[PDB]
Amino acid sequence: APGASIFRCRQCGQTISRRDWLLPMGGDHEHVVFNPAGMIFRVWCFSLAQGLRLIGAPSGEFSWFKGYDWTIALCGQCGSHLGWHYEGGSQPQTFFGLIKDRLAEGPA
Ligand SMILES: O=C1CC[C@H](N2C(=O)c3ccccc3C2=O)C(=O)N1
Ligand SMILES: [Zn+2]
Repeated sequence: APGASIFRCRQCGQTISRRDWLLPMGGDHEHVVFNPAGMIFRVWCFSLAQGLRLIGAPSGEFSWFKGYDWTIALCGQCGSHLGWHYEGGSQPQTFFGLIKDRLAEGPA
C-alpha cells in the first residue's frame, strides 16, 4: 500500500504525476533555478504529467534547460502555476519541470 507514489496539486487535489515518472535531466531529477524576477524554484523533472493546462506558445528566452523551449503549465482544475512544459529539444524532445512545493505526494 505505497503512500508516496502520486503527485497532486497542493491547492485542489488534481492528479498531476507519479514518482515513477521522475526524469534525471543531467543526472538529477531536482534542479534549483531562479527566474529573472529572482524567484528561486526547486524544479522536479518528470517525463510525463496530466491534469495541467499549457498556456501560450513556447519561448526559448531564459530557458534553464539547453535546447528546450518552455510553456507555462497551470493546474487544469484550479489554475495554480505548477511549472513548465519543455519541448523542441533532444533526448527527450519534451518533459515537465514542476515546482516541488506546489505538489502533494501520497498514495495511489
Ligand atoms: O526555463 C524557464 C522557464 C520559464 C521561466 N520564466 C519565469 O519564471 C519568468 C517570470 C518572469 C519573466 C520571465 C520569466 C521566465 O522566463 C524561466 O526563467 N526559465
Ligand atoms: Zn490545482
